[PDB]
Amino acid sequence: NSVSVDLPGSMKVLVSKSSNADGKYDLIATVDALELSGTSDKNNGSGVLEGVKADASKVKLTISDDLGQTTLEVFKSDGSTLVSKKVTSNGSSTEEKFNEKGEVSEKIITRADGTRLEYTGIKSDGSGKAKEVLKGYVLEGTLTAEKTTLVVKEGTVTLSKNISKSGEVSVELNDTDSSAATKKTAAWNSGTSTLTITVNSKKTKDLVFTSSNTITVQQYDSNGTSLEGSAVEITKLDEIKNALK
Repeated sequence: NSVSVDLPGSMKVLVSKSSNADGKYDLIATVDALELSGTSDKNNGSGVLEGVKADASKVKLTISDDLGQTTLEVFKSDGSTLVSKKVTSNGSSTEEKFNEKGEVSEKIITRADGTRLEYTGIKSDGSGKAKEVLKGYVLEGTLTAEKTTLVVKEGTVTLSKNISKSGEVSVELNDTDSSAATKKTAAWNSGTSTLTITVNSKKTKDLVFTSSNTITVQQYDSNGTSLEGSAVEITKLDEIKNALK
């Protein structure tokens, strides 16, 4: 006898239609094969639900007061050793795995558009390996405490896409080419999230890193001043490499 409330993270809670003698609301949810249950001071679906798997593993679902965030935790049978945690809100999900001593070892962030950041072998200094999964291609790189750095190399050029803890993007380019005729340099404009590449004192192309997690490339005219045509949305890693030739 309930009202169903849809929740972040592809879950559903049933909140009792009315409250008990203590004024509390019963909550029921199903996750995988498990019915979780709980009680709440609120009537909207928020609160905490708990369940025990057939093997005695402990699961807890916490729904924020405004329904904007859910946290799904899987524990061992003691209910204290965390195995997995999945937090979903504002259109993204973060799924973590934890080591036997309690610390995050793996993290997957799925953005509202389905692109992902996959972090593997996270260490105590906050370092690890990083992958950005975009529409059509994947960027590989490293994680540190300060940033995620995705790297594409072509010839003597290294392009580095840096993502802050907040998710702020900046991009840099370095070329080890000693020839001034051919060495690439680049300037970053954070206003438009645009890296402008220059060769031999003329601009050659703009690489835009969109708030929509895509990359576009636009060429300059021979004059090195006017952009010509229109920006091309990259759909394969080979196109990024081409932009760095």
